[PDB]
Amino acid sequence: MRDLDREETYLVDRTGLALELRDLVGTGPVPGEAYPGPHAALGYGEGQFAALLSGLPDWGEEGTLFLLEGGYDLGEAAGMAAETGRARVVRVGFRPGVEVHIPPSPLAPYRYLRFLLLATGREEVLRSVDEALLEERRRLGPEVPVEENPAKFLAYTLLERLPLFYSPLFRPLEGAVQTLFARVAKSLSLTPPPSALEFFLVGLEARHEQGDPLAAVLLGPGEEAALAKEILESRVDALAEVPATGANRLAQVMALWYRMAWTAYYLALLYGVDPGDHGLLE
Amino acid sequence: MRDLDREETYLVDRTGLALELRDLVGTGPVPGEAYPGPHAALGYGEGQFAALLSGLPDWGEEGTLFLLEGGYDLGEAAGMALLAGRARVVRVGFRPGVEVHIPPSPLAPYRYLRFLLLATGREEVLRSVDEALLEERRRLGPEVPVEENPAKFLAYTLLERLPLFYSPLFRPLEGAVQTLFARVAKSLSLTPPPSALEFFLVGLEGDPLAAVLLGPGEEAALAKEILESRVDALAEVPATGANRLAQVMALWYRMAWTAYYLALLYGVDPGDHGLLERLREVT
Repeated sequence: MRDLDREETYLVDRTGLALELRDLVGTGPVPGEAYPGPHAALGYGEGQFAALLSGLPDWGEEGTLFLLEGGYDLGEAAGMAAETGRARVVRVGFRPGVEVHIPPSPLAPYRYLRFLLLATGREEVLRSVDEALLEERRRLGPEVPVEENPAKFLAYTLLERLPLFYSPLFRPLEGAVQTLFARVAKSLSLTPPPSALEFFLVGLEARHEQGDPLAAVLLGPGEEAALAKEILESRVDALAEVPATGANRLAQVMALWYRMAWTAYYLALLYGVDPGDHGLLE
Repeated sequence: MRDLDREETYLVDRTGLALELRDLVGTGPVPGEAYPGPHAALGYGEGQFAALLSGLPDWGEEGTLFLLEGGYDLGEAAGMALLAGRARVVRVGFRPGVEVHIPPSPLAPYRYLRFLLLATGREEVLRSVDEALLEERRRLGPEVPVEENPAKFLAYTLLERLPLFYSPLFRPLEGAVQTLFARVAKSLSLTPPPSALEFFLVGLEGDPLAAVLLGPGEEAALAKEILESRVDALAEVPATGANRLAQVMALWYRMAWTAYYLALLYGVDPGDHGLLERLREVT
């Protein structure tokens, strides 16, 4: 078993993802003008989660339509995105043809959301998000020992286990985290279907042993999180309750996301694999 | 290993889900009036998948708003009703206070959808769905041997494996099928995230995985090339039907049957038999 408190363990991080994670807040493009409303947003790859979290309509025939064509969108036909009426189309993505450029990164979702909140007059919400992530990073860096580092601690829980992520406060966070663990930790993880509690209650009855390798990760607060624990504690090998820091829903979602990003990073180190992306052309 | 072609293997099906699966087409409430348009639908639990399949908007200021209260909404349903403007609210679900009743059932999604199509003037679309399911049904019944029954055959492939469902033609289908396998087969399965293909490439290297590609599409073919070398077993499920909506429901129906047979292979009752009663009460 690798030791997250020993320098040697970090040599596999050849692209310095640890640094990017630390400096994430305040990075990414900023709106250089006031886009005409109404505002709409449709995202692909690294821009989908942000588009959803924003709560904006996914289309429009007037005002501004932000097409977040993000990286890691293999086969999602983002370029296919055709009737837009008199709406101004603003392309934000990694491709050379975009109007606002954002290079591909597992952390890009933060940047897309940041750009979007700023373009829709939600700088205040953005402040609470940045505030929440900054308070989180205090305990997440590699210089913070396992006992005081929740991401390192959680990584040891997920080591050699099958993570099951559930985030009642906002279901799509589940997919975003599953994506983080695949892309960064290069590991398999699961998310429940829309009828999650139902899934937890009867999905492990055929073979109770299916729960032996499971690590249920309950992300955030809510009655459903409580009911989920009541159902899963006695049906799975391990269960973690992750607090959602932040003064509001979006801040809480992003704080959970950011902590899981740090967790995926440490899990990659525990498996001794590079947390970074593969070169796609070499 | 239990044999799906031996009669005693079905004794555990106490509530007779095989019969319900067989008679599904044509069951469920029928609208008794011409609901004034425009139409909108918001679904929960057993009604969510159907709401999404209909393609109807999730909210309306005028006309009729169909609230598909299929469970687990923890009071939200009532809230939206309150929030609902000049739109007429029509509650469809299992609680005694609803306007249109649809009792709990793993197969209720079909019944909710049927109601919505009939309520929004889409009788012909419904006919294509029913036609597809009736065609599917011909080779899925218990009397159809394994060598000729796709659901029985697939069940054996999923036995003691962790199925991974991917449905490019309509991503929400994966979640609905994952639900069928938990409620009917009482078994665990998973779905890929929004960026599915990227996931297959880096995240796949518990029981061995069984990739189940649901339906046609270019992304399905790409998915196959990627998963082929990365998973223990891979199945391509063809979708019966003359249009996308019919194909989705046909896939869903064949998976319900598959989940049914998988439960029998594990020797557990595929029916609900009171396991969800308590849960519905506290949610």
